[PDB]
Amino acid sequence: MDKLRLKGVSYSLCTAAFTFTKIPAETLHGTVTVEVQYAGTDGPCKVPAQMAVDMQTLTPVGRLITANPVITESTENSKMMLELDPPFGDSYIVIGVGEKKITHHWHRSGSTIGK
Repeated sequence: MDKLRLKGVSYSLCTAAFTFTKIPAETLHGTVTVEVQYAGTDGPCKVPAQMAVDMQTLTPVGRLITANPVITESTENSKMMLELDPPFGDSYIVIGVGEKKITHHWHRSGSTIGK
């Protein structure tokens, strides 16, 4: 348990604006979905998606439910849904990097063991 998957980090840059459209909400299953407005290339391509308790470090956390969601549609203002299953706590879902970055306030309250 608590394994570490540190392969490496290295990607190219993009040029498109992003914004949250579907607020993340957990269900009985314990999974949250994230949807935003993908502009520019409009896929099919991989979009930026990450979440962490802090911003300074923004360490990689959460589980991987989706395989490889991409924008197949050709039209503009095309969006897609994703599957996320973070741990029991509070994170900050972020999409795309830049000046017009976007984040949310995902907090969970309902436990007994204080870490």
